[PDB]
Amino acid sequence: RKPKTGILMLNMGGPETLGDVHDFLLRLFLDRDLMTLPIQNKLAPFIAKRRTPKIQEQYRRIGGGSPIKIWTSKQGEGMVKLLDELSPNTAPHKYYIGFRYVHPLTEEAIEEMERDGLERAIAFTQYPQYSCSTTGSSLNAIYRYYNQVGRKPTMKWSTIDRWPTHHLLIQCFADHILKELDHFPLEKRSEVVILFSAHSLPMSVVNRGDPYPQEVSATVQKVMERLEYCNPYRLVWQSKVGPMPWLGPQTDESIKGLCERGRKNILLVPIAFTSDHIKTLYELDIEYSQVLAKECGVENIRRAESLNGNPLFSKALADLVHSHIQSNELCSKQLTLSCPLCVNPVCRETKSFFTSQQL
Amino acid sequence: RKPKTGILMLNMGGPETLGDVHDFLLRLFLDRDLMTLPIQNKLAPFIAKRRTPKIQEQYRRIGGGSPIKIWTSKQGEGMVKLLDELSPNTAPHKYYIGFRYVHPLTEEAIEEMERDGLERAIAFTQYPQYSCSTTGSSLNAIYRYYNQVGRKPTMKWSTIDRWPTHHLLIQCFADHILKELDHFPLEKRSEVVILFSAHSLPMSVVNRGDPYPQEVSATVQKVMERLEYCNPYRLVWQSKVGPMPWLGPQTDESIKGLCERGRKNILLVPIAFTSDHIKTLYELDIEYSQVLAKECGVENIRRAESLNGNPLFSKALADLVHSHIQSNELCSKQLTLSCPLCVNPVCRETKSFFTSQQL
Ligand SMILES: C=CC1=C(C)c2cc3[nH]c(cc4nc(cc5[nH]c(cc1n2)c(C)c5C=C)C(C)=C4CCC(=O)O)c(CCC(=O)O)c3C
Ligand SMILES: C=CC1=C(C)c2cc3[nH]c(cc4nc(cc5[nH]c(cc1n2)c(C)c5C=C)C(C)=C4CCC(=O)O)c(CCC(=O)O)c3C
Ligand SMILES: C=CC1=C(C)c2cc3[nH]c(cc4nc(cc5[nH]c(cc1n2)c(C)c5C=C)C(C)=C4CCC(=O)O)c(CCC(=O)O)c3C
Ligand SMILES: C[C@H](CCC(=O)O)[C@H]1CC[C@H]2[C@@H]3[C@H](O)C[C@@H]4C[C@H](O)CC[C@]4(C)[C@H]3C[C@H](O)[C@]12C
Ligand code: FES
Ligand code: FES
Repeated sequence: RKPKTGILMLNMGGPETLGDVHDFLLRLFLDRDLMTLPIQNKLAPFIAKRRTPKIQEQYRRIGGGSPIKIWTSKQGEGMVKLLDELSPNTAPHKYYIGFRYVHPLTEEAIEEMERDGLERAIAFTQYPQYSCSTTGSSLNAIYRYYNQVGRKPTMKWSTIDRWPTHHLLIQCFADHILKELDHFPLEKRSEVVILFSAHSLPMSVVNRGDPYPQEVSATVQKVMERLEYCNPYRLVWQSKVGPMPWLGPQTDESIKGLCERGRKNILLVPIAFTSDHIKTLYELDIEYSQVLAKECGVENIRRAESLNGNPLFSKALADLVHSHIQSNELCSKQLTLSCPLCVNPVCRETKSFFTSQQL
Repeated sequence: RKPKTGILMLNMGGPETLGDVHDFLLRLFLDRDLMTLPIQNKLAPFIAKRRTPKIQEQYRRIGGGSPIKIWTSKQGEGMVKLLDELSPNTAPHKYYIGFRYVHPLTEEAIEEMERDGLERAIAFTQYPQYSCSTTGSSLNAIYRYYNQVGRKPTMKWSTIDRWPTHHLLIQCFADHILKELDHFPLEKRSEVVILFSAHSLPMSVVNRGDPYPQEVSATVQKVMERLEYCNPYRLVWQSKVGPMPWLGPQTDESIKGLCERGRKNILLVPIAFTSDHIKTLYELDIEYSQVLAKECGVENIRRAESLNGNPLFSKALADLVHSHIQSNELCSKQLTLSCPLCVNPVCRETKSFFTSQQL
């Protein structure tokens, strides 16, 4: 049966092998939508080269590359299975991987979907909380694909641009948080502090009205209500890059400060991620949970596991897509409003791409 | 009768008359728990003297002083009338105004609470969203009072240190927002952008792990979930003072930014206050809505009205107190954990003068 409905899963993607680090970093640092940089065209290549070495080593420490693709596939296939059931009308569903900086690119995926004669195309961001640096960059990519070529899509487009508090996403974290707590020494459980560690963002993005911080906070809030405040929690931000100011307490300094102030049982939560990768397997698990945990004298530092293959997460993907169709909305109401202090001409256009759509 | 259970309402307070402005600012800029200033004891006076004229003028423009006490008084009586009924066992209830920088200072209030020979003393913060700079400072005052008076309290203390998503608090905002929308043209209603304007915080306080940011967001989410995303929204921050970096997008820049980008139908919302005062009557109402929107060339820019005398608000107060008394809680789980990068010796001590309470 010809693929009828296509769900394009968008995420950043990551180096599969150490040989893919450099090219990945070059594209990444060249992307002005992720973050603005002085003379990006020239600085990026410079940054990519100097950085490739240590990043390659990091990828070696965790296998030789990022698992993001494998996790994304497993998730989509499960999704399709359920879609091909919940919504029998939308005939066969086919998932498509659209990584921002690694072939399977967004452009290769669009080309591919068009080549399948799909009548429906759904841009489904894998970033639950919206940032103009992530979903906004993946979306502009979709828009640009058509703009540059100068042709209109042969399919109907719609987009699930965000899903901060999907009740099934929330249940996954809460659940994962309960089996972790269950493995801390019983007499130390109620002392464990829960650190939600969301990727951080330059203050240049946050200060321009970016939606991200608020929604991550929303995700954080739902989870804790679901766990009915069983433990103290704090929202911290990780993975800062470069000299410029970035948001809220860094996770590293937070784990350190807690440790030095009496709180030595910490539970980390990948609140803004959907699978394992360098950010968890190496940064949180090795850098903080091993090295930093050791230097400060942590009694127990554990990490709630990543959604990854959790069927309940697949359940959630499909449910979101299903509700999406049923609703016939072209995008979320929030998307129809660009950042208060936006200065990216593409944004306003990418917005039309989905709002000014038919069917 | 004679009070049995005392509800000490905590808020910053405000200059009742133009004559009270100078010393109000001196106290405020000296309070290191609010925000830290270089050579504080020297700078505070300078700042206060230089800032007074401008601020007296602002009060003049809105009545010659602040409403905060009147408002707080009415909310308290309403809370009392309900508490004396919802929870008769807690017998007579008396509310005391505990203003951080002006008369019924936290100390004076504690003083007459003790004198009224109460049995139960409850610290009820009028800051729905917890920040060390606000509730944190007010709580620190309660602690420093006894510790300075050199005597043990003659009544059981407990605290309601935060209530960011209390069901009824959300119903007042959601409601006020709806009737404000009704004053907008009908074929624009859904085009109106809702700007939840909270008081901003210095990054110095945010980067230390302050609960406020994430907490304020949690309120926004609830409000919008209740309004089932009828309109586009953005959480921005107002009231920065001084040269140092402060949090997120400024309400002003956000307003002017929306105009220049076309969105000229705006609804402001005091998501962190519980009554009107200089932050709304003057800043939002005259400085942005009038003066700023003037130039900007805006359609309609209105503001939901402050909670003030809303009966539902008194219910919220009463429902929180009563619910607090039943839970037999001494404070929130969140208060039992100080900031990850906390460097204030008082904090730790304040957490004791609440968690080490009888009954
Ligand atoms: C504008 C601010 C951001 C910058 C500058 C940024 C930078 C990076 N993000 C990377 C990888 C990544 N970033 C990722 C999700 C996010 N990244 C985010 C925001 C940013 N991410 C946000 C927000 C994300 C979602 C919550 C993912 C998923 C990877 C890939 C991990 C992998 O597969 O190994 C890498 C490669 C790592 C390294 O240390 O060299 C950089 C440099
Ligand atoms: C370090 C961060 C903060 C600073 C430096 C701060 C400064 C002030 N807050 C004031 C008044 C006030 N601030 C107030 C609630 C808050 N203020 C807050 C955070 C701060 N508030 C937060 C957070 C609040 C609650 C969400 C209130 C209620 C007033 C009283 C206004 C009145 O009654 O007229 C005034 C006097 C007004 C003026 O503009 O000169 C200053 C200088
Ligand atoms: C954060 C640490 C601060 C530093 C390093 C600081 C530095 C300065 N503040 C100045 C002036 C001033 N600072 C002032 C209010 C504040 N200043 C503040 C915080 C600081 N202010 C805060 C907080 C204020 C409250 C709003 C005022 C009112 C002036 C007067 C400027 C003038 O017109 O001369 C000047 C000198 C201006 C000149 O041209 O003579 C300096 C160098
Ligand atoms: C922020 C404050 C205005 C008071 C207010 O908020 O109304 C203004 C008044 C004087 C200003 C300062 C003075 O112009 C002196 C300095 C000039 C430098 O170019 C920036 C820092 C510098 C140290 C300024 C920081 C800040 O813009 C100040 C302190
Ligand atoms: S940067 Fe957010 S809409 Fe343009
Ligand atoms: S500053 Fe927050 S607990 Fe000390």
